[PDB]
Parts: sequence; structure tokens; C-alpha cells
Amino acid sequence: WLPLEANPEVTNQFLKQLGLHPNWQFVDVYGMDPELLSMVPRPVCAVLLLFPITEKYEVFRTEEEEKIKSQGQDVTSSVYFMKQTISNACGTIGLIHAIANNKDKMHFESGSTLKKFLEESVSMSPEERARYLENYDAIRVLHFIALVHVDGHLYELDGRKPFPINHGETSDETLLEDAIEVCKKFMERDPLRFNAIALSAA
Ligand SMILES: Cc1c(O)c(C)c2c(c1O)C(=O)C[C@@H](c1ccc(O)cc1)O2
Repeated sequence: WLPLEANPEVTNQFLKQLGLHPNWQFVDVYGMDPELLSMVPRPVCAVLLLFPITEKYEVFRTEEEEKIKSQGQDVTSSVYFMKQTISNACGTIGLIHAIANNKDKMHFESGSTLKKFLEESVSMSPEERARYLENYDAIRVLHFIALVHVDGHLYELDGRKPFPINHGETSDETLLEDAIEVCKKFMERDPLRFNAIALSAA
């Protein structure tokens, strides 16, 4: 599985292995301050956020799950969501969430293994996607989540949760800034360090 660190060079090597043309490359997001965001090449189509699992995460996510089940949320049918059943798989799952939800922006090489995996898993349930990932030997190389734009909304994709989380309106053009605002919200949940990479045009 992808190592549990925010490392663009390793993640881009993985993208190449998986058969993606390198006109999208991960970059570091050096921090949330606007002059740091300006160093991220645009467009951006995904942000991966790395953070440690804490007791606060477990308590908050339980509250959030109850809230969403009670109020409902909009998760459009186009969102690709894969459950996590193996801890150390969260980096690889993050990468899959980033590519699956941006498939039409991507250029896949002929025998691309990730292209194959995506075509075969587009109609699977999140649970089936987890099982297939476990089976799929060609995908072989403290928590990661993905932030993407789908159909006008900003989705958080965390395979430890039961579903995507809708964080409000966004667009392809404003995804980086809107994702960073969601990261600021996340960090308010715990009285840490910011560690993120962005999938950027190259
Ligand atoms: C339920 C829930 C989450 O879903 C997420 C993403 C969280 C938290 C949480 O409770 C936190 O409490 C800490 C947090 C975090 C994010 C960025 C960072 O640099 C350091 C910490 O992220």
C-alpha cells in the first residue's frame, strides 16, 4: 500500500505504475495561508489530507453519522466511494478516490491497471469495491482522506465512514480554496500540523 506520508514523488511514481499519463501530478500544499495556496499549480482536481486518528475523531464521526442519518444529505450517484477494510490501505484508497472521481479529466495508458480497476468497479457497492481492492494484486506498490468536486458539491471521501460527506457547493475552479476551508473546519474539531497534497495540472 502507499506509505502513510504526504510524499508527492512516491505518489506520482505510483500513478505512473498504475498507467496514468503524467499531465496530473501531486504537489505538496505547503500550508493553508493564501500565499502558500498560490504556489499550487492550477487546475487542482483533488486534495488528500493526512492526519492522526484520535479519540476526538471517533467521537465526532459518531455524532456526524447520527446527524446525517437524521437530516439526510445529497450524495449524487456519480460519486465513487470505496469503504476501507484494511488500515494501511488508506493512502491507496485516497489515490483511488482522487482518480475515480475525476476519471474524465484523466488520460490512461493502454494497459493501465487502474483504468481496468475503475471500469470494473464503477457499478460496485462501496463494500464490494473494498473487497475487490483486497483481491486486485496489480494495485500493489496516520490516516488519509480525499476532497473532490462532483456535480457542484464538495465531497469528503473517508473510507472509515459509512458514506461520502457533502460539505457544500464548490466548482472545479474553486476546489483548492474550498477544500482548504473544509480543512480549517476539520482542524477546529481538535484543540496540530497541516499535511496535504494536491492533484494539480502538470
Ligand atoms: C471526524 C473528524 C474528521 O473527519 C477529520 C478529517 C478530522 C477530525 C475529526 O474529528 C479531527 O478532529 C482532526 C482533524 C485534522 C485535520 C487536519 C489536520 O492537519 C489535523 C487534524 O481532522
